[PDB]
Formats: sequence, C-alpha cells, structure tokens
Amino acid sequence: AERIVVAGGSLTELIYAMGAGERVVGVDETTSYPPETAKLPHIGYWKQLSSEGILSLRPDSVITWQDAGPQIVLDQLRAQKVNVVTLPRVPATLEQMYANIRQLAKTLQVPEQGDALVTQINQRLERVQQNVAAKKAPVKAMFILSAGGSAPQVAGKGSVADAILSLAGAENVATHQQYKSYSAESLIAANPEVIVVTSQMVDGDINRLRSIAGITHTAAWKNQRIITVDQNLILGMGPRIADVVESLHQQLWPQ
Amino acid sequence: AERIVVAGGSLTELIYAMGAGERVVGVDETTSYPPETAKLPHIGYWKQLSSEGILSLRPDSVITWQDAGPQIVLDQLRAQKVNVVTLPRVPATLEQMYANIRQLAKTLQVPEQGDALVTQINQRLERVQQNVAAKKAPVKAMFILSAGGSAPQVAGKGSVADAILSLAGAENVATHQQYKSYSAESLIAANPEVIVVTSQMVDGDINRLRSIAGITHTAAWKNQRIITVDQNLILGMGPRIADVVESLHQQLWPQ
Ligand code: HEM
Repeated sequence: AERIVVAGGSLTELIYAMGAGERVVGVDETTSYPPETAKLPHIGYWKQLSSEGILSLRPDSVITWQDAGPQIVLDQLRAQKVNVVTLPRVPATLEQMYANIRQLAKTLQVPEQGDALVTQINQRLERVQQNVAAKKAPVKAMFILSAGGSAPQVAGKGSVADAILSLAGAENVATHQQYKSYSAESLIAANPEVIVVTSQMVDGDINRLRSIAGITHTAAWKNQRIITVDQNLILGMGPRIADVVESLHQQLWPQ
Repeated sequence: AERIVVAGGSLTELIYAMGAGERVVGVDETTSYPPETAKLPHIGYWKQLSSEGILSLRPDSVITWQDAGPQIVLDQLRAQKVNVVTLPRVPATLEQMYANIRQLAKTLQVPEQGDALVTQINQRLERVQQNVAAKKAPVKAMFILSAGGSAPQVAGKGSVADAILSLAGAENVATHQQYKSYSAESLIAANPEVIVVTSQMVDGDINRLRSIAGITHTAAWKNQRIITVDQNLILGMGPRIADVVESLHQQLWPQ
C-alpha cells in the first residue's frame, strides 16, 4: 500500500491518473507512461514476472492482471507476505475497465478519484458514439499486431484492440478469438476496407509492411487506407483510451 | 568497491563471464542474462537511457554502446562525475568482439580473464569451422526475425544473425545490408535450403508463421527445413555465441 509494484502498462497509467503514482516503486516491461516511470526499475513482462526483480524492491503490494504469471511467482510473492492484487483483463470491455478503476481506487484508498476518472472517460466516449451515429457509412477494419518477437497476428474478439476499434465506430471483420496469424488467403477473405497497425511496425516506411502475408492484395492497401497507432495505446485500456478512440475515429472518417 | 551500471545485454554477459560481475549494481532492460542479474534493477534501454534512473544507483562508471543515447544523458552522467565507457557495437565481427572484450577486461582490471574468454570462444568456433570446411558447400540459409514490434524482416549482411549463420557454416542468401522486409515474391525467389526463425516466434505452433509473406511457398517450408533458435542469442555477440553457433551447426547438418 505504501510501496507498490505494478505489472500491467495500463494499470500503471490508471494508478498515476488517480494520484497514487507516488507509491509506485517498480513497474513492468509494458509500462512506458507516464514519463516519471522511466526512472523506475522495470521487472519482466507481466507474463514473465521475476520474483527477485520484484522482491528486491521490498513492495507492500503487487498489482497486476489475473492472467499474469508465472503462477509460482505469485505464490512466491504471497509467501513473502506481499499483498497481490489481480484484476480481470479480458475480455476487454468498458464495463470491466470501470470495475477495475473502482477496485484499484478502493485498494489505493482514493475512491473519489476513481469515480471522477470513470465519469471523465465515459463522457468523452459517449460523445464519440453520438458523432459515430452521425456517420452515413460503416467502416470494415482490421488491426494487425507484431508484438515482441511474434509473427503478425490479427486482433479478434475479446482483445483490447477490438474493443477500441469498436468504440471508434468501426466494424472488426475478424471474428476469431483474441489473436491469430492469418495466411494471405484468410486476410484476402477478411477483405478489410481499412487496416490498422502500430507505428512501430511502420516506423516511417509503409513498405516494411510488405512482409505481412496478403496485405498488399487488400483493398485497404490498394486504396491506401492504412492507419498507424502507438502500440501502448492499443494494447491496454488506460486513462488515455478516449484520446486513442477519438484519434482513430478521426482517421476512419477524416477531414 | 566500484559500482557499475551496464546498458546493453551483450555487454552485461561479457562482464559477468569476465568475473567482474560482482561490481555491477544496475543494468538496462535488454539485459536478461545471467540469472543472477534478476535481482538487479533494470532501468531504461541503451537506446533510451534514464539519467535519473542510472544516477539513483550511485554508479562510479557506466558501460554501454558507442551509439547508446540520448547523447545528452551521457553528458549529464559525466557532468555528475560518472566515468562513462563506450564500445563499438558495429560491425558484428569476431575481431571487434574480441577487441571489445579486451577493452572491457582492461578497464575492469581483469586482462587475464579477458584473454581466457577470447581463447575459450575462439577454440570452440575453430572446431566448428573445421567441421564446416570438411563439407564442400555451405548450406544456403536465411534468418527471419520480428523484434521491437516490427514486421518480419530478413537478416542481411552486417547483422549479428548473419555473423552467426556464417560461423555455423551457412551461406546467407540475403545480399542486402542489415534487416529488410521481404515480399512473398522476394522470399520465394531467394530460395534458401533452410530458414531459421526464433523459438519465441514459433512458440509451440509452426502454423503461427503462416502470416510471414511467402514462407509457406518456400522450398524450406515444404522440405520441412525450418530451424529454431532462441532470439536472446542472435541479437548480440556475447559469451554464449559458441553455444548457439554449435547448436545451429548441428541443425544445418543433422547427425
Ligand atoms: C513475443 C512476445 C510478445 C507477445 C506474444 C505479446 C502479446 C501481447 C498481446 C496479445 C497483448 C494483448 C493486447 C490486446 O488485448 O489486444 C499484449 C499486451 C501488451 N504488450 Fe505485448 N507481447 C509480447 C511482447 C511485448 C513487448 C516486447 C512489449 C514492449 C514493451 C509489449 C508491450 C505490450 C503492452 C504495452 C501491452 C499492454 C498491457 C497493459 O496495458 O496492461 N509486448 N501483448
């Protein structure tokens, strides 16, 4: 409660957005915001957590996702009498995000800040839905991610990417669960009108995307409807969710 | 006792294999080996150094790559009287690795250990080149990687992967410098006998690779000549190079 280690990028952002950023002594590899966290010790990926990395920081509590691991590590943290708080991550919905914000605010003893955060976020998102309902034509999109050292995969149902694409007003053409690698034919069958990828993938040259199977045969490619977004903003549901949704919405229906 | 902070996984490994590990009080996020570094605080990246994070560890010296940055962070450290030591990470040759080992060993006052490490690695690699020389033709190969959220890219000349394929006795079919994304057409046309990828990217299911443009139509994929290597051993030239080289040499010429 006094010294906190957070494993989960968007969780770290929520904690700082609620005014408890003071108690954070360690964060995970997926944490890259806000700026103040850059000087803090980072432990492994929330799925490849290091008990030693964490324990060396003498934390009072650890806050992370329920799908975070390895499991034995969490057992090791509890064994050292460390309070381990875990929150449901998927499937990603606004309802679950609001419940998580409130649970966190409860754990951090800052209930009023949690409620204000939920209110501010919902106001912004509803305004996007209003504007969305004012669009004359629907948009079939797809999100492709190359997170870490994996092959390119398409975001499906239950993913944060999918939740965000939907909030933005687009229809996700992918119907499978979570993330999966698509052969060129599958991507061509999906037939997305617009394709979203991370800025890290493009890194100044859309031609780098040519190694993604089937992408150049897509209508999105031919019609040059490829959008880029910072990966940290599309893989977690944090206090910057409205900003990303508004940005994406803008690129889906420009000018 | 001297307090050292190392930025660059490869350098960290060299320093520990050199017997100067006890003096390290902090490392960066690219550092994941050896196991005893887990208790050390991992702050920043060598491409994105944290002035505040590093100074909070009260280091006497900081060791990193000549191109680590931002440059102004290095200036800050020196201004705070921290001895900053930098080594060239380019080119990825044995001659430069050995020179770096000796520069390190000198700076750390462990010249004998430095020379022993070079000798150990070299003899190991020479044995392999002896076996390779035996055959009359090197196996045509290619290495495909996905790092930092990039699309799949083929390793070209100058890359560490290229240096390791060569030492193992393979002929890198790629002729471009460093990494580039290949279209299905370019990948199929390169027509290598074998294709090396990381274990991280396969993660238990070869079908995950289906999203790499053209790999499914290569001779290597059909002949089932797809080898796996741990990504953590092909992005830097460290103490374990002989290990991955020998490991790979075995797969290029099974039995
Ligand atoms: C090959 C290894 C990796 C795999 C397989 C992987 C996979 C994923 C997946 C599927 C998600 C879920 C996003 C969604 O629901 O749409 C995720 C979240 C995340 N990943 Fe990775 N990832 C890997 C490496 C990394 C690395 C190297 C970073 C870089 C820092 C990174 C940063 C993120 C971030 C920022 C999140 C958000 C977590 C949160 O907000 O709580 N990932 N990753």
